[PDB]
Amino acid sequence: GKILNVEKARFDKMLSSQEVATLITALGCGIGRDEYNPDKLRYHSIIIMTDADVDGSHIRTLLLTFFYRQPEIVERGHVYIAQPPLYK
DNA sequence: TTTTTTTTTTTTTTTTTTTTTTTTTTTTTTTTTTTTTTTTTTTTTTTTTTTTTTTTTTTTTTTTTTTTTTTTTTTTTTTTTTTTTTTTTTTTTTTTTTTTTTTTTTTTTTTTTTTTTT
Repeated sequence: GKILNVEKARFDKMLSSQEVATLITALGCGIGRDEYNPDKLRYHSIIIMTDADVDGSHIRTLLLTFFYRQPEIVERGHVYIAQPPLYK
């Protein structure tokens, strides 16, 4: 479903199942600067393939907020956005 | 109209037990370090004809010390019994299949109130 709004959520609230799972899969160590090592990223293409509807757009915005606030991954160009169709 | 007996929940705070936060020891897990296998080519090793002077086997005979030999008495071998380990029937438990009965959670968004810290 929806993920935490890290802009509104405290840094201590980041310890949640969805964010912990994403941080483990990316393997950035899950901390902002204490041991943040973007060179050990496990995938150089991170693709945000959410649903093709409005709530998919909201979840995409939340994920983009997470990636930008928690930034070198976005700057290096490893983040992508998929565009699945809504109608057939 | 005054006065007398009894009953319990509270002033309770302390003893016992329970619950909840802790951190020593044997079992996992990622790292470096040492055993394996396939190519190039490379001087180098190694397979196969010819000649040759060698040095060990086969005519013949000799002996002596290992091969004959018999016998006493040991002592390894075999017998019975019992314990320890291995291995396989037996039993128990758990998991999956497909229709049924039940439930339980995490986040956005705004606005207002409690509820702690400074």
